[PDB]
Amino acid sequence: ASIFRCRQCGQTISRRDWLLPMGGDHEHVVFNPAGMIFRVWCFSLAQGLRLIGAPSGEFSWFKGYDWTIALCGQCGSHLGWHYEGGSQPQTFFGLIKDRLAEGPA
Ligand SMILES: O=C1CC[C@H](N2C(=O)c3ccccc3C2=O)C(=O)N1
Ligand SMILES: [Zn+2]
Repeated sequence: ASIFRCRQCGQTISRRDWLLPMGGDHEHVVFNPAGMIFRVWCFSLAQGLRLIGAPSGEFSWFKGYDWTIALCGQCGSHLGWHYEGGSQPQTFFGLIKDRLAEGPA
């Protein structure tokens, strides 16, 4: 139980070791404007994604941060968001926990 892969395809995405307490917890439960609930795990680092477009501050769940959609770079599944433009840290990834699979390295 050390690496996180895309649930839909198996692409390598992140690692347990890279979880990031933001505001004291790596886990944040949030809703978007369409009411969808997301159980977001914050990671300092991730790979295997494709970050789409340019950042936006609109509706940001994390104060001082702008976001880009993060798709699985292999299959296109929406795995979460990349956050930037903030402070301590400047950047991080917020990934949707139930869209990843955890397993051995
Ligand atoms: O921090 C974030 C990331 C993006 C997220 N978001 C969405 O999930 C979404 C769906 C549809 C229209 C607009 C949005 C939006 O801003 C959101 O609500 N906040
Ligand atoms: Zn995938």
